[PDB]
Amino acid sequence: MSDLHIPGTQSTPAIQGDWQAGRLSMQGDSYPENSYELFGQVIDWVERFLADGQRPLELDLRLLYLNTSSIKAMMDILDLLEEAHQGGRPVSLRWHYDRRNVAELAEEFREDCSFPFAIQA
Repeated sequence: MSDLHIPGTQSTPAIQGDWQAGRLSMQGDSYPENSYELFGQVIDWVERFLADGQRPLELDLRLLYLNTSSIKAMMDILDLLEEAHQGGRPVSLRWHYDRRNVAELAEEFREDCSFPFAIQA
């Protein structure tokens, strides 16, 4: 029932799981030593949201740099959305990027998802 609220730092992104709205948001860089210490709780929150109802879940991402381990973590998150989508769950995603920076990783992630995935400049 509670929200997920991880304050951002230099090396880890600010993360907001809004439970009432069904929004999961992430902002900043991710290069922690231990990505699953950071992301495990985010993965559980998504599972709990998905187990609970039929309510839509949307991701709104403003991520910049992602280390190897955080890529694997994000894909584990995408996999849960994919599997929920396959079962008829409304899931959507928006990947925001500044174009003075082309968004090749996001396209690689988009290629692995059947649900709506927008890459926005």
